Amino acid sequence: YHVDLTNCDREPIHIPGYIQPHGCLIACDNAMRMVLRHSENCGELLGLEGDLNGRTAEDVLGKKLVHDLRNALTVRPAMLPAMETSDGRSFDISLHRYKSTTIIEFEPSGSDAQPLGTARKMVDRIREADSVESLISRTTRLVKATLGYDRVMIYRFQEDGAGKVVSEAKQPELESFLGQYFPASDIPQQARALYLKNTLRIISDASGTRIPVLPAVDVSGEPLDLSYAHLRSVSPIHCEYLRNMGVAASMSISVIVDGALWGLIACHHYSPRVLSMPVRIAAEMFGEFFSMHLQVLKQKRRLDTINHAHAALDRFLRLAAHHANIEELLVDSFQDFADLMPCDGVGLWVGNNWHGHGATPPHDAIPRLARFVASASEGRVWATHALSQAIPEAEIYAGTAAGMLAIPLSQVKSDYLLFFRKEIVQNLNWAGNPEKSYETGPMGDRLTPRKSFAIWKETVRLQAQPWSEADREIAEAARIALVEVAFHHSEHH
Amino acid sequence: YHVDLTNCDREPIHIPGYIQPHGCLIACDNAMRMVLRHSENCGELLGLEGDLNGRTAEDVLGKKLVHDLRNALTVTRPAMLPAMETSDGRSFDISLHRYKSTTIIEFEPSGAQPLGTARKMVDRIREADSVESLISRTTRLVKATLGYDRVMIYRFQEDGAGKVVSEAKQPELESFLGQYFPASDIPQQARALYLKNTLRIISDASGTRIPVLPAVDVSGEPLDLSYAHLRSVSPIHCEYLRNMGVAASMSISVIVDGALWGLIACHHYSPRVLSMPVRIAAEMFGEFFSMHLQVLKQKRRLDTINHAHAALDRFLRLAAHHANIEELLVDSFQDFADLMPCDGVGLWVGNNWHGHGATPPHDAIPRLARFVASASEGRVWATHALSQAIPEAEIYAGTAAGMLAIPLSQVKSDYLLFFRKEIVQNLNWAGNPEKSYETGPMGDRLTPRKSFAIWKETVRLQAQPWSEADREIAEAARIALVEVAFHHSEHH
Ligand SMILES: *C/C=C1/C(=C/C2=NC(=C\c3[nH]c(/C=C4/NC(=O)C(C=C)=C4C)c(C)c3CCC(=O)O)/C(CCC(=O)O)=C2C)NC(=O)[C@H]1C
Ligand SMILES: *C/C=C1/C(=C/C2=NC(=C\c3[nH]c(/C=C4/NC(=O)C(C=C)=C4C)c(C)c3CCC(=O)O)/C(CCC(=O)O)=C2C)NC(=O)[C@H]1C
Repeated sequence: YHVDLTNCDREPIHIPGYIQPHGCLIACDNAMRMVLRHSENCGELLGLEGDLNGRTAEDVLGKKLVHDLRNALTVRPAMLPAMETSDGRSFDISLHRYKSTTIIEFEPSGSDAQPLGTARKMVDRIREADSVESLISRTTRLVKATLGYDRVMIYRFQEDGAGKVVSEAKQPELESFLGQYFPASDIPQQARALYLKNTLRIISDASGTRIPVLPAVDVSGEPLDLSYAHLRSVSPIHCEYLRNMGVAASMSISVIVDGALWGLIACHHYSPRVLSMPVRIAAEMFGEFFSMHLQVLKQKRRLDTINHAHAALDRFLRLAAHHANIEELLVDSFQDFADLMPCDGVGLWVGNNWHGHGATPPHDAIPRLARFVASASEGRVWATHALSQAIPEAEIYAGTAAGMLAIPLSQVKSDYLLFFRKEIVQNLNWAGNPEKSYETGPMGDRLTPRKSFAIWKETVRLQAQPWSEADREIAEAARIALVEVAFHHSEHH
Repeated sequence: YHVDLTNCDREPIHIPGYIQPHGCLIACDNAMRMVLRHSENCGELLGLEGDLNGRTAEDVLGKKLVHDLRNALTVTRPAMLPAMETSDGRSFDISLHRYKSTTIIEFEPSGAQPLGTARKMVDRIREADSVESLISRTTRLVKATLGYDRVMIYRFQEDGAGKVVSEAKQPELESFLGQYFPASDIPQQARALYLKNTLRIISDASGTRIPVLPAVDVSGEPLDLSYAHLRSVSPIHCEYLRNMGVAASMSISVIVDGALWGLIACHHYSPRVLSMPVRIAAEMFGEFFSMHLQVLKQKRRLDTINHAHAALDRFLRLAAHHANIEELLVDSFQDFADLMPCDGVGLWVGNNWHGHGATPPHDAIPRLARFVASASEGRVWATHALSQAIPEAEIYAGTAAGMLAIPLSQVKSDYLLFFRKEIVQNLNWAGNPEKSYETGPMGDRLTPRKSFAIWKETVRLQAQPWSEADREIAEAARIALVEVAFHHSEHH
């Protein structure tokens, strides 16, 4: 098997048959009696002799260590820093069970503070963040300062799966990717699945030598599943991508919001680098708190936007009761509805007359739009972020208005309060350098940030920022309020 | 102050001037240089001699201990320090805080780790996927783990009264499950302290109170013991516990929206106090309980609101195919009882009554409708005390004590009405009415029997209050019905 751009979307990266050289790996049977597999560098690091497969775990590791590892197993992978081996030495061991196999991963110990102490220091620096913007800004600076990586970013996954760089702390000499996007294909489903499963993903050396697991394919033809093994080797594609950037190493912290991958906190370094296990425990704890605090802020934000909308629509209902002419009130008031949700324009289409405000289509194109919604909707809110896919003629004005949300004012007449958004590329706040070129490998320019961003621009060409579930809930509240205004008007007139 | 039944609602329980005998207390100045106050038992427990006041902290505690405590004081809640050294080779569990201008140090003799015990308890409640399940697990779990004779959970009602919503007890004890106590049984100052402190400890309800020397200092100021866990108990509550047979207790406060949702109350029928490490764990457990309770409450609310929308959305689609909207409502009104908790429901349209479940008789509906027309401003009107608004409603208060009214029109006085029974009719009380209690000098007021009777009087002729969630559902329904009438006007 030879990974390339044709088949890399289905690469079995969970069973590479190699590990990274910053530790060694031993795979035992389910009960941890027999050594079934081992990495080739086990002899170097653990100071072991000849061939490990066939020997008992007690023989290889000692009675005392096996006893202790069986205890941690009984009580995600179990993280055991500063374990004492048979010789006069200390090792950071991680331990888990998946499929039938028990995988044991080893790292030379160092001198580290307690994980809980380090995590607690970090968490205390983001508790007082009272908005999502504040939290997202703090975290990249704080993580860079605590972990000591050259760049730290936060990606937020969009509705189509693309990633958006929403925060960045970098070395001053590096180029920026803040406000940049990458398309969904840059992270394949299998990689996303492992980001969802594992909190941390470590890469020590993008140009490092892959240490083989022996055997790669066992007596029965089965490969070793390394899904939860933190020493699992990296795809040649992503390694080439990192090399083209000049990145030698990385660590990701996954952000889990609704049991789903909201994004990543991505730490990159421009020379080989790995954190010790105790600092990785703390990073995992910090990631957990970051995700919870983000979720609280995100709800508070949502609740405040919905309540704002209700308060505005409530005020509008009371004003409207004192008006004999409802069409006139809307002609004067419609632009105030733009305040209810993010939009670049709003307009009123009543009795074949157009009144616009902000970035809208020209008045010639509105009849076509209103006619489409009349056929497409069943008398409730219709919305899209890709007008050209629905109405080919809309491509002409896509720069000014690529998306549309229509609120019906009547089930009899073809009247609408319309909301609009610009082409998403028009609202780019990219802080990067367009003259930054990139080195390439055998795969070519595909594996560079320049070409990734350009591919993303193509994926969203003639499209706007999608209408969120929150926006649609506000739209429904607005429709409902206007039905109420019309009915109370009918009652008294 | 000599507290009694006349004035116990305003008792300054934050400044009793005494502590409980299971530890000793030392009060220092703001910078922890000088000893200003000390409890009378400090000599016994700490092995010190003479009047401790006027001596330096360095003198009384030694140079090392003072240095270590000053470091802890830099680390907003009492610092808990288990297994601390005094240089006799004596271990003490020390709690430490600053409040007002006073540093308070509290000592207990020492005797597993907190994170391990809390961890085991939390794992036993993580998988609860309903408020009912969490509440039921927790009393059994806490009882088994902390070894108390009874564990209860109270949920505070909107009027301040507490309801016993869960219970784990010794089999020979009486049950208080499904019982209520009135707001007056926990005064505002006690509530404020329950909100401020996660744990409240009572080692001995018949134990002798150790005075704090001095109770009133040269300046005339008392010692504020609001965050001191050794703070002594009111004589009123001690008498209350003695009447029950309870000798000791530990409360864990449940905080939901920065507000006292309830307590996890542990009672014991002989003296009892948990060591500091176990109390740390209980505090950690209480924190998780509160968070997990909050997550389940939101899920429960979200599901009820979405259910209501799905029903109302279905009703809108069906109504589009009906030429007669009055007829549709006459056939469908009883289905609206599924939207929110209620004991009855009825339609009042064109001076015609159609009822279902526990409602007032048709005779009384004109009076009720007329009152809502005058009281409301065209939106949802609701009460849980009909007698207070309409005296004549006392006649049918047994059947219908609370009402929620949804206006169907601003021209006509038409309504969809929702009813609830007298709250005493829906009691599910598992206790024994034949269980009597002994009394002290204050009398039978300080007994569970009289408390429950007092609560019954406070809610007489009233129903379960209409919650903010019930009101949101009502507003969704009103709005839905307006849209039905409007779309009906459009095509007819
Ligand atoms: C056909 C397969 C491709 C592919 C596979 C993998 N990508 C993995 C990681 C990865 N890739 C990116 C993409 C980026 N796009 C950018 O524009 C950009 C910077 C400007 C980056 C860094 C990201 C963000 C990630 C993960 C997060 C991170 O490290 O920052 C990956 C997993 C690697 C692993 O095993 O750890 C695989 C496999 N990437 C492709 O582009 C295509 C062709
Ligand atoms: C005029 C003042 C009164 C008063 C004061 C205090 N009550 C405190 C605690 C307390 N009291 C109760 C009431 C109960 N009513 C019951 O029916 C009942 C059993 C079925 C009980 C236990 C409760 C629930 C509590 C909470 C503590 C616990 O559950 O153990 C209190 C604070 C004591 C302290 O310092 O810790 C004060 C002060 N209680 C009265 O009844 C009146 C008259």
